[PDB]
Amino acid sequence: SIKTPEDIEKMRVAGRLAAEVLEMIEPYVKPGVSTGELDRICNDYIVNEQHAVSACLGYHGYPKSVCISINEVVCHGIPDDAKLLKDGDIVNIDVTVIKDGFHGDTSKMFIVGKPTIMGERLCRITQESLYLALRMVKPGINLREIGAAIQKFVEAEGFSVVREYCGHGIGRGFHEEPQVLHYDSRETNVVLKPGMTFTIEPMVNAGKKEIRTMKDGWTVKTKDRSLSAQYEHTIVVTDNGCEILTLRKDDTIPAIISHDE
Ligand SMILES: CCc1ccsc1-c1ccc(O)c(O)c1
Ligand SMILES: [Mn+2]
Ligand SMILES: [Mn+2]
Repeated sequence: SIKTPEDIEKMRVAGRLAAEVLEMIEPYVKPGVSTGELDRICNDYIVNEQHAVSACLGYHGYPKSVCISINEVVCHGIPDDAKLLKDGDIVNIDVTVIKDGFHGDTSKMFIVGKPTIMGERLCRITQESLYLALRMVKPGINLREIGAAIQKFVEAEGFSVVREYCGHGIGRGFHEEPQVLHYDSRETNVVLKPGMTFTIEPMVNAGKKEIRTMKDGWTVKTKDRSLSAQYEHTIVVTDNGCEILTLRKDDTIPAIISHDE
């Protein structure tokens, strides 16, 4: 629950490595590349260069090192050597690294080639829904307020939030308490405290919120075939706000968010 300064430092390291996988893979995300190849590149980098390990491989039996979800695929897309990226594709790459016992959990959207109207819009709105949630994190606030704020913002755009999946406490365990819902729920009642580490990872559907799992047991798609986007950051709650542990160079939000004067 409450991380020690030394545990937080390990989180900073693990968080940076996860972020750097996403920075590293960027130039490869182009038309013609396979999702299977992107997965190999990520894994080779995590293992051989970061001297770390993917938390995703073998987790609940997951066959790959990273999750790669395209378009109407909501989450848990399986990297496949035959799956080639096309122009106009929106693509999420979700990475979780373990280094020195601690987890770093992050994802971003890439748009392949020329962005379509919906693609640009959904990805922009999804990141912003994460950003506004990030700006709310500080001691004393309830997670319900944060969930409600994401949902309100997303829905005001005419989009929907996926219910089945949520952010989560993170540390030595991939998934720890608390659950971080991206919508208002009567069972959410968690007051944020300094030292808490968790993820915020809104999945946003252009259309309806309902999802469907494929016959592979893994691939989750929107039920109405609409586009779906996701961004994720791992954070630590500080005394006066939060620090984003998985911040990248392409992030347009500061690493340290303070509400003190
Ligand atoms: C793909 C690994 C996996 C299996 C069941 S849930 C899950 C997963 C994937 C990405 C995440 O960010 C996460 O918190 C969990
Ligand atoms: Mn993730
Ligand atoms: Mn996660």
